[PDB]
Amino acid sequence: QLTAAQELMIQQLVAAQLQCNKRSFSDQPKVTPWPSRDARQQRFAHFTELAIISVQEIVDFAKQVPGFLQLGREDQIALLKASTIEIMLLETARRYNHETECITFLKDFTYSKDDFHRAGLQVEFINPIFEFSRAMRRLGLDDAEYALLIAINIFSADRPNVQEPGRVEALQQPYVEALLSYTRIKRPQDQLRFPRMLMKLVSLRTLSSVHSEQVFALRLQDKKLPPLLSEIWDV
Ligand SMILES: CC(C)N1C(=O)C(NC2CCN(c3ncc(CC(=O)O)cc3Cl)CC2)=C(c2ccccc2)S1(=O)=O
Ligand SMILES: CC(C)N1C(=O)C(NC2CCN(c3ncc(CC(=O)O)cc3Cl)CC2)=C(c2ccccc2)S1(=O)=O
Ligand SMILES: CC(C)N1C(=O)C(NC2CCN(c3ncc(CC(=O)O)cc3Cl)CC2)=C(c2ccccc2)S1(=O)=O
Repeated sequence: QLTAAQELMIQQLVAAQLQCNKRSFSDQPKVTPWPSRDARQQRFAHFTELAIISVQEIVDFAKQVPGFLQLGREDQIALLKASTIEIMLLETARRYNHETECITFLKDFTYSKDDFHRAGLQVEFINPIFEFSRAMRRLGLDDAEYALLIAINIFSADRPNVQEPGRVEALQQPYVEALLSYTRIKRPQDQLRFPRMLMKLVSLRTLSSVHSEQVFALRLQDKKLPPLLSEIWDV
């Protein structure tokens, strides 16, 4: 029941995500290794360097999402600035292993709740990250669903400083429609899976606020973010 346009959109997004992720994995040897003052700073550096790799992946993917380059440069910046943390959280949830209760980045960097704390994050942010990851795991999302949810997230008309919210909302719609059609085909008996997925976008907005509080807390400790992350996250 997918239309040709929908099938093409989905296959292209999944392929784009795969290709962008292959370029991130090539960057793995760069990151400061995971291990004392030196050790504490090394753990923090490791996490922020993984984040830089993630930001570069997100930018690379966004460029390949149909419609994104039709937006003005200022709106591209506004949307990605707000979306970045939320996409990172989706990608974090995607990498969660329930058996070990650990998250795996770049194939072989695996971290528990306590490792997140040792990297310099607050329990007020870590606990909701892991709750969100558990909730996402329950949905059993496939590559198509993750790709579509990310596209939907990017085209959020209500982000601060968006100049053309009407255009953004119009570009979002086909991805919402595609996800509706896809989920109705994949699980024709589970009608509540689709709304539960969209409710995760609601959770992401809350997590963005919790993340902003985390960023503020680092400022008081003056743990300084690298320039890319500072530009996107610091006030
Ligand atoms: C490399 C990836 C991203 N590329 C593509 O994925 C793909 N799309 C598919 C088009 C139809 N397509 C199909 N999809 C689902 C089904 C569903 C079932 O099995 O019934 C059956 C088929 Cl044939 C195969 C390839 C491409 C393409 C589209 C149009 C013209 C030329 C290439 S591309 O190279 O840009
Ligand atoms: C503010 C500084 C301290 N913060 C951070 O430094 C950071 N680092 C992580 C960013 C996401 N992350 C990723 N790494 C690699 C990839 C690429 C792949 O694994 O293929 C994908 C992801 Cl999501 C791990 C490190 C954060 C974070 C952690 C969990 C969820 C969301 C954000 S934070 O914002 O608290
Ligand atoms: C606030 C200012 C300093 N900030 C920034 O300047 C900027 N850089 C932009 C440069 C790369 N990127 C793009 N540029 C051009 C194009 C257009 C084409 O390629 O033809 C398409 C894209 Cl995605 C978007 C973000 C940011 C950014 C970086 C990564 C992720 C999200 C936001 S920020 O908000 O910290």
